[PDB]
Amino acid sequence: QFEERHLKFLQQLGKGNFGSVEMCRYDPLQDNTGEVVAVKKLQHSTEEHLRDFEREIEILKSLQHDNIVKYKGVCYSAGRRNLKLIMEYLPYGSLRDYLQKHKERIDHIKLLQYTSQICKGMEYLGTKRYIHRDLATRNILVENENRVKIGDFGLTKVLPQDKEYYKVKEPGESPIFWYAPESLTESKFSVASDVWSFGVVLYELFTYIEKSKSPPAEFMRMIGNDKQGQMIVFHLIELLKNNGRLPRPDGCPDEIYMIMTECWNNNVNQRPSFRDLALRVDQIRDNMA
Ligand SMILES: CCS(=O)(=O)N1CC(CC#N)(n2cc(-c3ncnc4[nH]ccc34)cn2)C1
Repeated sequence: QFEERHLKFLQQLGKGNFGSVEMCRYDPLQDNTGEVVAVKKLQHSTEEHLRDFEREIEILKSLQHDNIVKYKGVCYSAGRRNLKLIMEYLPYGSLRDYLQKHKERIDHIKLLQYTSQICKGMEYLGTKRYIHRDLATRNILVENENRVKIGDFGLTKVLPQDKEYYKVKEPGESPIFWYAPESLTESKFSVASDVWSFGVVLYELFTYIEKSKSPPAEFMRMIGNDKQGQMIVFHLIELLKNNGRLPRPDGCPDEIYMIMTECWNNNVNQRPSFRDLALRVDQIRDNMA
């Protein structure tokens, strides 16, 4: 539904290997009245990455929720080459950058509002049997000061109809410091591993994205900054197997840290549900108010 000739590039909003997102104006009348949109494209579009991208687009189109970024459409040139995903543009960028840049004005009650919205989005995913696999504040977007949305679904998988986990090992770097132990050891991803990652997101929020307090920084100190290459993963596994954990962030109340530590249960089946997480967070919010 979008013609590429009418997409006007404004700036880059994000870039990894395999993908990037741009701020563009969609201006079919060419009179500078069109709306600004976000445009995701692949960076090294192998056929495998293209099939994954088409599945990612279908997943996002199937999702309709206040805390999930809105699908708008697709754009392609020359037959169907250089597929692009069109999404609503959210003006405050990623929650990671937003929180870092406005930490002095964002209090704990606001952090818990964001936490509750992220839980509701994840519960919605879970009802569709979708496993996100990449939950992190860098993949959460800020629509306004009172509303956040899960913003990227590049790694999201649909569970088989007969199993409660999905096994996958992607070649390349993996956000291992957000991964549940069974995801590190067995490449097993589930609603429960998303819950483990959600605990890491909650940690991130209460660190306010302070430099040396990031999960990678804290875990690398705990295993020794000398560890190199593959040993990193091995040592992380051993650390988590012995119940090594990220510390309580400065100023974090004990009850919030306790939500984190319960998400970080080595026993997959004893981690809370996203509905229970939302319930506990919302009760704490109400107590604070
Ligand atoms: C895999 C690296 S990436 O470039 O594809 N990636 C997605 C990313 C993280 C998230 N979410 N990103 C999205 C935006 C963004 N900003 C403003 N409005 C928006 N609408 C839809 C996306 C969006 C900014 N960064 C950075």
